[PDB]
Amino acid sequence: VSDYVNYDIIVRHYNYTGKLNISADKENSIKLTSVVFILICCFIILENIFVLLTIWKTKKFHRPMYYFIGNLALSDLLAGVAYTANLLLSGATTYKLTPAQWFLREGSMFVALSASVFSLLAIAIERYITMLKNNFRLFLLISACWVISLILGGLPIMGWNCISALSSCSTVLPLYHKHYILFCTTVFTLLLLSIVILYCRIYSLVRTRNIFEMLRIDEGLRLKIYKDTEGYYTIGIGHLLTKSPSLNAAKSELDKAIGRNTNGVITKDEAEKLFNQDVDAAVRGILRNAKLKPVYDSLDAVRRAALINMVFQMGETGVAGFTNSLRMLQQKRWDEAAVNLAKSRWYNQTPNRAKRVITTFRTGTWDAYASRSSENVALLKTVIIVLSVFIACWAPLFILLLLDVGCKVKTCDILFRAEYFLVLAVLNSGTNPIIYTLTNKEMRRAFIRIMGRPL
Ligand SMILES: CCCCCCc1cccc(NC(=O)[C@H](N)CCP(=O)(O)O)c1
Ligand SMILES: *[C@@H]1O[C@H](CO)[C@@H](O)[C@H](O)[C@H]1NC(C)=O
Repeated sequence: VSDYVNYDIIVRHYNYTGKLNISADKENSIKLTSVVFILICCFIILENIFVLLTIWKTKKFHRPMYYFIGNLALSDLLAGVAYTANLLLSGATTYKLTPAQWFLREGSMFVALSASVFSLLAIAIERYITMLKNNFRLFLLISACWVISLILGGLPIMGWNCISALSSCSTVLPLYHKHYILFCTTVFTLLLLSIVILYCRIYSLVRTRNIFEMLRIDEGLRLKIYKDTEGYYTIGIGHLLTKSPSLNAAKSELDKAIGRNTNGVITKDEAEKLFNQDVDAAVRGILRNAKLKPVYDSLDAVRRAALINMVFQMGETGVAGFTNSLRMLQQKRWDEAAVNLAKSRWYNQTPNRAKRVITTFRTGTWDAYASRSSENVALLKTVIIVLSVFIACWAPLFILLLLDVGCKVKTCDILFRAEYFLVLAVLNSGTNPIIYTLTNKEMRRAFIRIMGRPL
C-alpha cells in the first residue's frame, strides 16, 4: 500500500496480462530492434521538419490547406519524438517506470494519433470549401485540434484507467481500461468513416461542377430568354426552347420544363436543373452510338466532358461526322485529332470555343478553363492517397484493439506478439512526406527549391 506512483502496479498489470515472465525473451534482439527503430524515427523527424520548412519558406504554400498539412506534419513529428522516447522507456525499462510515467508514455502516442485524425479531417473539409465559397479562425482550429487531442489522449491519466480493475485491463496496453480503447477505436473509425464518405461526395460534386463551369464559358448563362446566333430562342446554358421564332412559344416550353409561370426569367438553380437535363440527354446520345461510346469508355473524366461539350453544341450525328478525329482519340493520339478538328467547319465557325475543347483533348486538364482550380485536381488526388495509406496502416491495430476488448485475459495469442501492428502504425508518420514528393509535382518542385543550409 502506497501512492499509485509505485512500480509494483506495473508488475501486477503485466503479470495479469501474461507479459512479466515473457519479458526476458529476445532481450538481445530487442536492443537491435530499438537502436534501428530510433534511426528510422530520427529520419521521420527530419521528413516532417522538411514538410514544415517548405510551407514556412514558399509564399504560394501559405494557403489554408498547407497550414493543416503542416499541422499534420507536426502530429507525425511529435509522434516520432514520442516513439523515440517510447523505445527508450519500453522493454526492460517498462518496469523501471511509475504508473504516471507509464500513462504519460503511452498517452503521448494517443495524443499524436488523435491530432493526426483531426488534422486529416481539417484537410478533408477544406477540399469541400474550395469548390463552393479568415486566417485567425485557422489558428483557433489548429489550437482546438491539439486541445481536444490532449483531453481525448490524457483522460486515462486523470481517472479512466484499470489499476484496481484487472478484469477490465487490455493485454496489449496493460494499464489501459478495455472500454477506453473501444471508445478511442470507435471514435477514430467513425471520424475516418466521415472522411471516406466526404471524399466520395467531393470527387462526385467536383465532377459535376467541372462539366458545369466548362459550359458556363462555352455557351454562357442566361436568366431571361434570348435568341441564338442561328435564329431560335434559347435560355441558360444553350437550352434550345423552340425552333419557332415566337417569344411566347419559348415562354410556353420554358414553363413546361420548370413547372411554373416565369414570364422569361428563371432562377440560377432552375437553369442548372435544366442544364443537367441537356447534359444527361447528350450523355445518353453518346452511350447509343457505335463510334462515340467506345471513345467515351477509353477517355478520362476531363476528356470525357470534352466530348460531352462537343455533343452539347452540334449533337449525336454532328460529332459522329468526325470519324477521322474519333479514331485518333481512341488510339490515344491527342495531337493528331487536334489538327483534324482545327481545319474542320467547327473550328472555322466558333474558333475561340473549339480551341478550349481541343486543348482539353490535347492537355487532358482544365488549364484552358480554370487557372488555379485545375491545379487543385492533383492537390486533392494526392490527399485521398494520404488517407488511403493512413487507413491501411492503423486499421490492423484498430482491429487488434477491438479484438482485445472482446477477449479474455491470456487467451488470444495474436494480442501477445502484436508488436508488428504497433510498428506499422508508427511507420505511417514517415509515409506522408514521401507521398507528397511522389504524387504531387507542384509540391516536389517547392521541396527541391529549398536547398539552403542556413535557411
Ligand atoms: C486507439 C488507438 C491506440 C493508440 C495508439 C497508441 C500507440 C501507438 C504506437 C505504439 C503504442 N504502444 C506500444 O508500442 C507499446 N510500447 C507496446 C509495448 P508495451 O508498452 O510494453 O505493452 C501505442
Ligand atoms: C504475479 O507474479 C508472481 C511472481 O512475481 C507469481 O507468483 C503470481 O502467480 C502472479 N499472480 C497471478 C495472479 O498470476
